[PDB]
Amino acid sequence: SIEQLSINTIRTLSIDAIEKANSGHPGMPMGAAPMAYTLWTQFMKHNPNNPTWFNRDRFVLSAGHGSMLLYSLLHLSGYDVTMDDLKNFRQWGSKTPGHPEYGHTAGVDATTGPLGQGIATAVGMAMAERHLAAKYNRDAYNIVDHYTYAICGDGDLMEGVSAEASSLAAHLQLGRLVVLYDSNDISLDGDLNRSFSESVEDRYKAYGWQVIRVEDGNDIEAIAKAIEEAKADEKRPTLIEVRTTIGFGSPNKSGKSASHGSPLGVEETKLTKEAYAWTAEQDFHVAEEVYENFRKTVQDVGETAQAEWNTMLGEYAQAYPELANELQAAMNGLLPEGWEQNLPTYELGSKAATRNSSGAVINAIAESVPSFFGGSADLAGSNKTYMNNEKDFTRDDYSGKNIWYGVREFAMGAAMNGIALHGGLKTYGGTFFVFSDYLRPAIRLAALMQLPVTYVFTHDSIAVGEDGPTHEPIEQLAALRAMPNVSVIRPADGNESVAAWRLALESTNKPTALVLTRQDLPTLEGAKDDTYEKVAKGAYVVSASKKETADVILLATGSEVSLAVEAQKALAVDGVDASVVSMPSMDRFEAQTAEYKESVLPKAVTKRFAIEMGATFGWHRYVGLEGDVLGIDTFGASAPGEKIMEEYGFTVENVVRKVKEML
Amino acid sequence: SIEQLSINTIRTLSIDAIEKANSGHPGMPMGAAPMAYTLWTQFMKHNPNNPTWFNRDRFVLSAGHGSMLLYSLLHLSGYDVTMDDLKNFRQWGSKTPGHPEYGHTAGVDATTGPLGQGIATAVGMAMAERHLAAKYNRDAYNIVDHYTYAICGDGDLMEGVSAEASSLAAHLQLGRLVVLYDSNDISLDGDLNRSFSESVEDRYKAYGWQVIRVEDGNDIEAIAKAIEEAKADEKRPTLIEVRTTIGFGSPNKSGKSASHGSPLGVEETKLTKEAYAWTAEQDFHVAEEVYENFRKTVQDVGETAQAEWNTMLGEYAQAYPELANELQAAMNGLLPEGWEQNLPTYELGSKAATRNSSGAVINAIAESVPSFFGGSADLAGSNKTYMNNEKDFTRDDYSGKNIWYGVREFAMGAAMNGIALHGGLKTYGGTFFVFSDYLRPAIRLAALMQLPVTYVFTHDSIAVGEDGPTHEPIEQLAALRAMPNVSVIRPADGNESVAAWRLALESTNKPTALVLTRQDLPTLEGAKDDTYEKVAKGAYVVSASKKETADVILLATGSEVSLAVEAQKALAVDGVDASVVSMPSMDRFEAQTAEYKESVLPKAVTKRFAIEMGATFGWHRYVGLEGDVLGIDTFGASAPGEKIMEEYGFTVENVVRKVKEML
Ligand SMILES: [Cl-]
Ligand SMILES: [Mg+2]
Ligand SMILES: [Mg+2]
Repeated sequence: SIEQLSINTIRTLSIDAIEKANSGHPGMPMGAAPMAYTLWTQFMKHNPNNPTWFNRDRFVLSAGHGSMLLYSLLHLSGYDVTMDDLKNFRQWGSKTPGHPEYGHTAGVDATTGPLGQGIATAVGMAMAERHLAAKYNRDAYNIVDHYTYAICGDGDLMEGVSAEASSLAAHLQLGRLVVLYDSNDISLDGDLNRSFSESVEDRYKAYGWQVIRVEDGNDIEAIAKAIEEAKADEKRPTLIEVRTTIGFGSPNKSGKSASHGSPLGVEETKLTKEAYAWTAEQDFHVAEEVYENFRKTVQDVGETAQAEWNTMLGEYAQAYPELANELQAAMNGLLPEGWEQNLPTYELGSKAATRNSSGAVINAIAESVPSFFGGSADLAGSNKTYMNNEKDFTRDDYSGKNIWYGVREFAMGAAMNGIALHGGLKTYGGTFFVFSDYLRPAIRLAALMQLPVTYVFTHDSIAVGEDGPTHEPIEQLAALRAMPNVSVIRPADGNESVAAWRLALESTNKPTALVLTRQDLPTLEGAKDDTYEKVAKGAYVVSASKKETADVILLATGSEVSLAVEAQKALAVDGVDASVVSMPSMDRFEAQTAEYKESVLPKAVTKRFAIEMGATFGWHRYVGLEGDVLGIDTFGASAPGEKIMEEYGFTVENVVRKVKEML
Repeated sequence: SIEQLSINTIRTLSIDAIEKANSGHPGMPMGAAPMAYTLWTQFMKHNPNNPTWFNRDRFVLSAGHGSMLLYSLLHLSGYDVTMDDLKNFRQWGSKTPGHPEYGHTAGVDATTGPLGQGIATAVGMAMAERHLAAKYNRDAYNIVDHYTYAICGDGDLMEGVSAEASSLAAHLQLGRLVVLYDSNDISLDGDLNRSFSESVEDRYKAYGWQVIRVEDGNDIEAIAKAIEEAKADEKRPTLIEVRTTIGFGSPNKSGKSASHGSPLGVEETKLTKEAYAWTAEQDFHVAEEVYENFRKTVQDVGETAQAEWNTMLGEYAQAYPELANELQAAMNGLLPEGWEQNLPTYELGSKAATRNSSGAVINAIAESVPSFFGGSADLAGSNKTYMNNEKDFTRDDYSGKNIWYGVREFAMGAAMNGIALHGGLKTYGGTFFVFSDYLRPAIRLAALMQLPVTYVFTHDSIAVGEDGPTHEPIEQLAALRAMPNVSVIRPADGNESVAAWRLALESTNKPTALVLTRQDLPTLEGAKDDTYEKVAKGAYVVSASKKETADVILLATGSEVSLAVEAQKALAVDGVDASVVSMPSMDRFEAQTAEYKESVLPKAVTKRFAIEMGATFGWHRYVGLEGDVLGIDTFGASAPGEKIMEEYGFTVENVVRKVKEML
């Protein structure tokens, strides 16, 4: 009956916070408060005074809309989420935003809301945990050893991304992933049965998960049994279908979707509190006995767990000083001193496809940077992402560094977020640039969360050639350039692409999309010296005009810079004096100083011509009303890459003509 | 037998076309030839001489890299794909591009290539078939009565979109969808089991599909029985797992991912032709009897079938003339005369949220345009997409026009494509604008295929308020505006709204995204008269500068136009004379004459200020180097919408101030 009291406090806090905000989702906090309370207080190892503890159990509220459930538990458990925080649910500047936000609220492990992704993120977190354990754990010292938990709803399990991530998690046999499914026959919009009649249990057994059913979500002893069972089966990831009733306790709107997405309201709140034998007559009431219960079951237990872990760690250090030092540095995102010495250089006269350049870099990194971990969505041979002297990450060897994601772009993107969130690893994921659209929503969460993951997007243009328009990117550059807090770098040759990789690996608070070619690019002279400082500025002058004042500026990126440089000679002959600007990254250029920008794009020179095999959208920021751009505003074609390029106008002859045309 | 010879003509035609192109995917045509031959030859009714026949069985090559298999079949059975076309596989301008392209090659029902989507598009075609039968069907007369077939591979079933579509196809008990699964233990990059170990069969049963397995994929007999078996169970969809060996016949690369996506090579194709007992010495050899075998099994069968169907149609028109007439108009994409007569109007001084505005138009269209069919990804309540005077589309009533997609944005997008492809129906689908990201690859295929589907994207800005940054679009406008052949319309009020919908329904060759507000917008004096004509222009002067040439032009779209027109009056008080341009749609504006454009945005007026709650990316096309934009280049926040709007600078006083600063 104290557990019951605690459960009803969670319920009642949630409801009251939502009444006060006059916004929010009360229904599932009420249905799910029991299973959540049981997991949080009886199974999870976590320290409310140190939410950042490396070996804490991880937790993901995949069903984001139920955020008050998480906020309640955090507050009641002694995390730094106060009563005044709860009373500011969904308000400007809150620590209690409408959906959970990693980095903004103490104890929130991931940002959820977009449905399905929380589960896939958790799958990434569980990958990181076994990978780190294999790398770092030794005799006695189970230094990395924890579980990964999530709570989801019906929506989550309809989304393809959760389907992909579950297939994957089963294949890697991630036995410490445990997902609690709030199964209540209601969706965002009405009865589940309006969209949904599949057998979740049977699908998950088919993947290869353990599934365990709980008939009565209000039965704590049963949920507790299922989790015990979940945790003893280290072989399979486990799903626990917990049968609950949405808005439990609301007489009028319990059974209904009406209870899902808006405050139950003053009269119905009173009635609900009745139904709970909730006598407390002030809102936001929590009994001393309830705090005490959480202090006993969560705070004291996590405290002790953490203290022992720290003692183990100190012993681990003496017994394995260099190993423990490496781990320390990895947990802190520090790259080893001098790691970049390893990297390729491309000599004047060489030719390299930037996907190949990227592969050579990836191999030099795997050798010099112990925290590197990544793979491809089933395109390893085409993306060049494979670490040739590293093992595969598998159910049989969690220490392998090469991940085989299969044809699961979206789950890949979301797992990468989970890998980064965990800490202790630098990750990357490869697919064809044209398929970046498949994982777009995960990129956006990586941007929101400030996660420094790296995407290896190859086959970046119509130069892809025979595969045709469904495989040729056109608008993909603009679609990422417009997104807040993503860096997009499209290197113009081998050396720019080594600098690009350094910038991606060095990132701490934003994802980096590397945009790479299928086809060979000529090593540029203007790029060879101080490439890193050049690429770091985002745009620099790769080939100066003759006078301090150019007749025209050619701007180009990636594979079009070489083109721009030939055009430049061709124009010199005809008495036109061009400078060439290489712009491997618009976002980095934009962050530079008014004085630096002005030194690369002189305001008095209005004659500017951008060249890029992609949408023209975005280029007028640089070329203005009086400049022009050679880009591509239609889809591509199926033909040898160089034939499309010629037909689409990417030839010196055409650039010279279009340029002479506008001055 | 003549079957085996016909089957190996498919094989060799495919091999040699790839040899000659020196590019392509030999592996699957080799392994899948038997199964595809059996389906095409012994089950599908289709008339090579009329690929457009409304009641043919539809076919989707979801595993699009296997295009030579489809092209071989089309040629051999007498569709307008000639031998020379085959000899120009993957060549510039040819009718045989590397992945199938709808509208480019006779008898290709859908564009495929991006994996997984083919299946989800098939699901939509099957949804159209059934809906259309229930609407238009009658006694004796089976006007709409056909099947939907696809062929997919391992990759397709790892993709989340095929999971979502399959779940939904099961829910709807689309009994006339049969997917042939080329199951060969080889994915794109190596052994299937490096990434994949799930039970596909058990998963599909779990959803509610029928799974028939064919143990030996060379057994025409066994495959044929499976298909019969699929066609008497009109209760659920069927998945037939056909076990094949990729690159069957190849000695050094059969069974290996090596046969997947490169030409066999000149001497390895020698050995393979050896293994088929293929003796011909010229390259693209088709023996006379093979042609005839196809003429008997496909052409003759197809013509008789179409003739019989044509007569039944004759009887139908005599027996239900007004109905028959309706069907005819639908199949020809014709909107009824005066359909737009009951279209809502908003009087000066009124208010309307464009999602409600849109809701009103949707209901008015369901009344007056009988080919309408659409729904929401579980957000009918919030998107306002529901037709309140229409029934729901269900396994028990396909006459229902209201579709319930569930939480499956991607599958809904691809299904809509399948619906538009079928013919007979005008579709739309709704979700939060922030989640357009989820169905992006399907929007791209819609743009590619020139399908006039309509997206209802509501909740378009940080005005969404409390739900927070994961739910507040920023970059979604730019991301769509950059893509070729998509129209994007962001109505500035209720009237601009109604016009947008008309332009959308009137579309015939491009998807239209409607970008709609959760919050009320004030009806605009300048938009009130000739709304349709103004919006059709893309951008127009919504309230004039007092004077010949303005001091400044204010550009705005959607919910920002009113802020702009208010800025314009505060600016007037202060001595600055501004005109206000509403741009509901940048793409429509760009298509206007140079002279129309000059009238809205005179090249003389260089002081131009853009205002929009979304990335600033792209605006410089209009405001140039000398102008400015007030937009949002960070993520949003969790707070009342009003409050986020003020904090992010969207107030009269801040607009007036930033304009003065650029004067
Ligand atoms: Cl749900
Ligand atoms: Mg639910
Ligand atoms: Mg395969």
